[PDB]
Amino acid sequence: GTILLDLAPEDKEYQSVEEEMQSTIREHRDGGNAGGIFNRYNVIRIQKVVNKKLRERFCHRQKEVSEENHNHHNERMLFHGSPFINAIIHKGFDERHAYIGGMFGAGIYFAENSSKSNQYVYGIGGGTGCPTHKDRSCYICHRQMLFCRVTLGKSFLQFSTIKMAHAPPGHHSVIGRPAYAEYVIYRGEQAYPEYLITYQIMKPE
Ligand SMILES: Cc1cccc2c(=O)[nH]c(-c3ccc(CN4CCC(N(C)C)CC4)cc3)cc12
Ligand SMILES: [Zn+2]
Repeated sequence: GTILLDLAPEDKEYQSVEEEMQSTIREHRDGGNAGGIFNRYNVIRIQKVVNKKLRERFCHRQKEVSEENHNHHNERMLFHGSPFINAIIHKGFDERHAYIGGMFGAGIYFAENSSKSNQYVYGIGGGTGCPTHKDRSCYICHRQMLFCRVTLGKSFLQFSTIKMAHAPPGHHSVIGRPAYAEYVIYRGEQAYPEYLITYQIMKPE
């Protein structure tokens, strides 16, 4: 069982999570075709995810990664947008659902920028938009994304669009660069869905 703990907007933990969410919005070449047209979000609530078994898989895998990377797990807080968010908070990240069409191959993707993860809340290319109004730029429906603990360990920095089924020897993750940085992991137990964020994209005035 998963427990969702509501963080209060007065909490420094909440202020930190939203600040990171708001401050990392940037412009995309698709002119917001996938995620929608916005300059800001409207944060409805932020919740801490608590699952005893998913923390066991994650903490077990950190120990393994640090032994292979000189007592350093190189953990980063990264965004994740998925049409599978409900299955992640209950059963965890699963590499059997890796993004086949990814630039850096069949792995699990994470963004530094909330704007990039927002383009995947409804699927690849914004899917067919929100389930109610079939709108990729819907300002009514409450969207969701995760702010995750990601054990990167030894990252392999990639620049070319080279499809990899697994990380290169000695490495635990792949960082791809050219408009923004993409973080790829090949093991589901290398991310923990720390925060579940419920928000809306805002129609500019
Ligand atoms: C590219 C990228 C960069 C940075 C951040 C992100 C991010 O937040 N999410 C994703 C993302 C998430 C979920 C899905 C949907 N899956 C794909 C696999 C699929 N197959 C096996 C049938 C089933 C639906 C596709 C992409 C990509 C991404
Ligand atoms: Zn809608």
